[PDB]
Amino acid sequence: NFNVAHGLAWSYYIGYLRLILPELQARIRTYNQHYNNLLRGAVSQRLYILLPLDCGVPDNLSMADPNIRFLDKLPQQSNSIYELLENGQRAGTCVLEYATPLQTLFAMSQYSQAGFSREDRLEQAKLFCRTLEDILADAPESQNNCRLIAYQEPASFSLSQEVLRHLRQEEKEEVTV
Amino acid sequence: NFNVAHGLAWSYYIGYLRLILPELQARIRTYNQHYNNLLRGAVSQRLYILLPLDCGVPDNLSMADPNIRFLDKLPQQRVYSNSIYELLENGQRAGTCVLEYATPLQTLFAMSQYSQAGFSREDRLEQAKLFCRTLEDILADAPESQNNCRLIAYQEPFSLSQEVLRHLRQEEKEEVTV
Ligand SMILES: Nc1nc2c(ncn2[C@@H]2O[C@@H]3COP(=O)(O)O[C@H]4[C@@H](O)[C@H](n5cnc6c(=O)[nH]c(N)nc65)O[C@@H]4COP(=O)(O)O[C@H]3[C@H]2O)c(=O)[nH]1
Ligand SMILES: [Ca+2]
Ligand SMILES: [Ca+2]
Repeated sequence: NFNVAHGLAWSYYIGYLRLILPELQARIRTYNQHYNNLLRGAVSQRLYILLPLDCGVPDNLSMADPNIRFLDKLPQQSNSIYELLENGQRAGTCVLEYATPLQTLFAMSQYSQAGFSREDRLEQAKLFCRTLEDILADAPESQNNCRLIAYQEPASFSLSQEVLRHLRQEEKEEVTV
Repeated sequence: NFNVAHGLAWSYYIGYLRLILPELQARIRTYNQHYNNLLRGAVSQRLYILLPLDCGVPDNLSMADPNIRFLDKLPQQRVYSNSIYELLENGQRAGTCVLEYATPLQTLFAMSQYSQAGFSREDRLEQAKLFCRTLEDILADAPESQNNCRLIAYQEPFSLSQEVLRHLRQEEKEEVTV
């Protein structure tokens, strides 16, 4: 009984993703048309959503990994395009952001009146990802312009490598079928 | 056993109410100085939160009742938008307060119209009441809550102005009574 993640996932979809995802692919499409000659290649058309299961969302992506560098702004019709580095070389680019409702789960774990433990938090974080994936599976503003990147960090970790893996898998899918 | 309302209430508290509420009474007092000098008025001290159980949230308060009349923006001191309204009886100023709908009810209503949710009007109403109860429970133990906010939950069959005025008057009674 009592899972905050249910409502967090539904509200993130209804009050956010549903609104920005269609036309997100249109600002990336437009961007690619306009700027492909400056851009060595293209930006993935999907929004990449980081879901760290520890619920740790920093104010700047590069703080989590120096191999993730801000590249440019996606013009409106806030979203930033990031470059992913391997040995100082650009290995990929994409629109990246953390799933904001994970900050609620973290804030709750530090709020004592909630009776919400770090153990509860991890469990609700996983539940958030599961519920959100289910929602996006049947949504018209499809999964197809959105990808969930859920990861549990150990106790060294490369977030950029984690993202690069999804990018490379996505391109494989695109060209195989 | 699903219960979207649990997350919505915790989310509304954590990501909004606990942020806005600590500074609320100072922003109101500051405004009250000028409101009192200029018009001999006084804005109540608590954030009034409308929780219609039908989850109907207009983009303009007056549309739900023309006796609820927008007066001003409450000045800052993040960037939070709060509106001060005058409440009217027979064209006369009966009261004044910071007033707004609980935004997460819009999520409940949007879900209602989203067929893939399998979320009916019956679920929506049940979840709206749970949202109210859950939010109440949270605010009971919340430090940012003095109380410096008041929940106005109501099922409709109507005067919203009269519903709110009734709370404003009950609040003033308590203030001068104890
Ligand atoms: N990256 C990103 N994520 C976004 C954005 N907008 C919404 N989200 C995400 O979606 C969650 C739910 O948004 P909601 O439906 O508007 O639900 C909101 C809303 O109902 C209410 N709320 C938040 N801010 C305000 C406000 O300034 N005024 C009022 N009246 N309500 C607010 O509190 C609920 C909880 O807010 P959150 O904790 O912030 O949780 C947000 C946030 O995690 C965005 O522009 N960028
Ligand atoms: Ca092919
Ligand atoms: Ca109504």
